[PDB]
Amino acid sequence: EKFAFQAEVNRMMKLIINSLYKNKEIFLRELISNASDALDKIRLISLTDENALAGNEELTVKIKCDKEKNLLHVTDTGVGMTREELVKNLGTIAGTSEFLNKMTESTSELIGQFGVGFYSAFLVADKVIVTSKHNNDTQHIWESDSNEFSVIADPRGNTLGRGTTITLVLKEEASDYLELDTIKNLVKKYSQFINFPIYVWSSKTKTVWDWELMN
Repeated sequence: EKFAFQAEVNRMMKLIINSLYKNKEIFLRELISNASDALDKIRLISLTDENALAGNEELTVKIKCDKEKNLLHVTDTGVGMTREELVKNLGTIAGTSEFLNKMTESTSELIGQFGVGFYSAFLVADKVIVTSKHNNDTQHIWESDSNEFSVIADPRGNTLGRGTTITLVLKEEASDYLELDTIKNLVKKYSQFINFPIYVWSSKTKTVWDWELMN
């Protein structure tokens, strides 16, 4: 169940971390971008497969703060990941050498172009948890504090239907990203041109809670 990161992923985590410590908010842009690609992937698959969306029929991103547990959740109903793709897509790296040299020698935009911005989550988080349900597997949980990771079968079963939740246990100094209005604010900036509905779990007025559409 325990796994080691590949060597180049450890360097990438260090490069990403020590060049973007001044622009930490970019992690939420990269999580929204990753959510959108996964929605695109399942939508393409649904073009040729009648039952692609049966595990869950919406195509959304849902964002939820838990200030009392110190947690931020980003959930998409895209393609999701099998247990094997959790191990490989998150712990390894399939021209990577060229591109860790391109970053050592703005770095903000070209981590977007290689699709490795997932790792920016460690700028604001002490632990990262990925819960994922793919059509060809059971729900699994991937968990890491960057020093190792483990993949386990989710004992709660298939609660996602299909897709992925990223959970971040944020560092103490990142508690500003628990505040409901900063989250809504950053979600606007980084979702203006995403082609899927993106919601924040918010408050309105008696205080009531519901999904508030963002894009």
